[PDB]
Amino acid sequence: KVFGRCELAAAMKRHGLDNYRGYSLGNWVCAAKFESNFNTQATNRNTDGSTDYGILQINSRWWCNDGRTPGSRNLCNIPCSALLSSDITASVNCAKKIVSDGNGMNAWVAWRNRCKGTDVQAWIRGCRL
Ligand SMILES: [Cl-]
Ligand SMILES: [Cl-]
Repeated sequence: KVFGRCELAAAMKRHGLDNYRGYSLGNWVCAAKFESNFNTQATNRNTDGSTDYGILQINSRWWCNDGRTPGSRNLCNIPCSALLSSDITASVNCAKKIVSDGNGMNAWVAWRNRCKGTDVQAWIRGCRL
């Protein structure tokens, strides 16, 4: 599923991400834009052999199981395929664990490089929330 911008903001808010660990909703929408262009089926292979999955491009090195990432962990206790669903619940629940791991949203390199220090509120401007 490819979400619309306000549609995803509303879904993220419904699942408790607005101001989760202090990160306003626009931070999460911005991150999803640049990680996946709002596409739940996005996948991308990393040079270390791990793969990133879903609207927030969650990595199999640490967070999900895909059966082909040697030596990895599955700390969200989910198959990576669950992160590709049109229902964002699994992605949101795993994102809450990631953002609580110590480094906040800097866990997403694209958030640090393209959202951090910008007007992230623009990503929810105009949306009915
Ligand atoms: Cl915001
Ligand atoms: Cl980047």
